[PDB]
Amino acid sequence: ERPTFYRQELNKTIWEVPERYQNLSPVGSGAYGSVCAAFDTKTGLRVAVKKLSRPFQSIIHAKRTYRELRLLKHMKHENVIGLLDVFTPARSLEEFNDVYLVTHLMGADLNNIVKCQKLTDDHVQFLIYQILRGLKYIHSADIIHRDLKPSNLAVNEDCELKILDFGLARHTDDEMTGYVATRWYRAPEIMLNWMHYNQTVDIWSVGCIMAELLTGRTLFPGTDHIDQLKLILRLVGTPGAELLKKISSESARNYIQSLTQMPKMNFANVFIGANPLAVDLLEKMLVLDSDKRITAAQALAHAYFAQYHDPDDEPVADPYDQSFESRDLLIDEWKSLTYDEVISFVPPPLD
Ligand SMILES: O=C(Nc1ccc2[nH]ccc2c1)c1cc(F)cc(N2CCOCC2)c1
Repeated sequence: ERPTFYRQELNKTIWEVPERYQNLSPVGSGAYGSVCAAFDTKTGLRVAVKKLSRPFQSIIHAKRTYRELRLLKHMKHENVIGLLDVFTPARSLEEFNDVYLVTHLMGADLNNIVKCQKLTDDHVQFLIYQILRGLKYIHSADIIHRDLKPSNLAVNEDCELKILDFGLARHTDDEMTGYVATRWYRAPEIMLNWMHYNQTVDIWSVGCIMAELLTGRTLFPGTDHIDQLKLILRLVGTPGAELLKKISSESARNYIQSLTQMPKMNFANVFIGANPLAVDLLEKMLVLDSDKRITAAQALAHAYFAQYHDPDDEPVADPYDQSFESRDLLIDEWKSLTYDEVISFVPPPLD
């Protein structure tokens, strides 16, 4: 029942994988892992194999590893990354030190789509529809992406889309600093730590992405946190008393009140020539008060998507138990939980 593994050194890294995976070829690497393209001879699929780097070197790392495996095993939706396989060459918990994750080989992301091709309004409709379809699904499980951006959206030749999270980087203060795409899609409340955030942080991101699909340009390309906030407030207007109240931070609240008050702009005069239905949806997503933003489920029933909307084919997720997130365990306990999840993995059906 345990497959045969073979060894191979690729870019100073040892890969021990089941024989089914052939033609391994380095594709990427970072702080959390190294990635190879391969051909899965069992399924006929081109796949990406990610070897996690030092998955159990600290408590934080071990919990992270467990978290990713739990999320990936849970997500089963056409518009979200699916786990094809997970394995370890280890024959026992005692020798368990490496975890490999397998998924469909991406190809293009939305970033190279928007930069390299012309998108009609029909393409924008279809692409955003699919992001929202996936978000309805993850949000139904109380899973928040928090880092939706074009580089995290995979798109095939037929314009079919999946949501993933590549973040092999640790998301430090420095990488959020300056003129960086890493921050341009982030909701203002998380960018500035205004308050406890909710799942409509992801809807803000969708609005930023949709705007960029329509114009071909970044909506809020700030040169730093403050410059970006000024771009935002210029479009959407400065907050009123009602939203200010909700900003828990006192200093953050005092800074906002130092700003000259600005009204919401006319979106038809920003997104010149866009479908009026697209403009209306943008106005409902790019709302400063996260309590008042449209949700994924509400947006799927918006008239902009009339061509694609099918309420019998917009499924929700099975319940996802996240109690582990509030739990403090030792490295070896997180490691043993992870090992159990590796061993118990069951592959999805073929077709
Ligand atoms: O995409 C992810 N992992 C990933 C990336 C590239 C890979 N190559 C081979 C395996 C592999 C795994 C990923 C990880 C997560 F922790 C959460 C989410 N989700 C996505 C859906 O929204 C919630 C966050 C996606």
